[PDB]
Amino acid sequence: DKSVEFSYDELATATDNFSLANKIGGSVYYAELRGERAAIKKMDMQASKEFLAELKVLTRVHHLNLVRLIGYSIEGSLFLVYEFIENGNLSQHLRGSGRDPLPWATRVQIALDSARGLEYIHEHTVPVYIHRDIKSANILIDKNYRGKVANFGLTKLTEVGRLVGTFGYMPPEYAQYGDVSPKVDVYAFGVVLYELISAKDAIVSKGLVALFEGVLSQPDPTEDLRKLVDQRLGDNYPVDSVRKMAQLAKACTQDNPQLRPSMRSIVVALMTLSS
Repeated sequence: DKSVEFSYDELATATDNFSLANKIGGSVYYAELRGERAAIKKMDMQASKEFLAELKVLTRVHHLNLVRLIGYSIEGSLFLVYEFIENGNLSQHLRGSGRDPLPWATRVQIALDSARGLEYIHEHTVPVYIHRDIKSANILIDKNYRGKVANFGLTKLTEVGRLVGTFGYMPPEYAQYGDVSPKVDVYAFGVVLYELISAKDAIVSKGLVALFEGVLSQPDPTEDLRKLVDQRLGDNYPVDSVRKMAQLAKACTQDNPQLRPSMRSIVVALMTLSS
């Protein structure tokens, strides 16, 4: 339908024929479309497969913690139009330059926001989704520092040997066997929790998960855990909340996928170690 289908001319006029001035990321262009701030992404492809109808179902997903697919354009090249999230992504806030450090309380709220979004697509959408590419760069931040999960349901574009995923976020059963389940997302979310605690990259030579595993394997991990906490936080964090988050992330990144918690249980826990 044209309430969700955009003509190329409407997008070109709104981007000044895709001027470099309107680029925001990537190949992403900012535009104001039908009274909404939007982010237009050129996909170097096109498909009247069920993906067109799969794009239709994607546009009906509406959640405060998911980046909404506003619409699309099938005039030739595939254009996906998304709501514009104005304050970057979590990876930039944790490690990118120019930005102040996130307070611990704000990091907990972002974790809770992201988990609620994942809980919704795991349990409540029709149909349910597995994201398969959760990572800090896919958590976008608004002006009030609330989090929104981006780029879910976009897997057929990649798969249709190959693998979907990002280095540092894939669980052992997927890397070694190709097994896909919602627990793939749980594992990756655990890595994000470790990034929130440490502000280290998912990579570094060393993976975050093994570094925390060795620390948490100690009788009293508190002294070694403090070394792993983001130095930009200083002493401004509750030690028990960080411990609870670290232990939750450890449970999320266990080898056995059947023993990782569900997103619903993850939400409950994060509300406990809240802020």
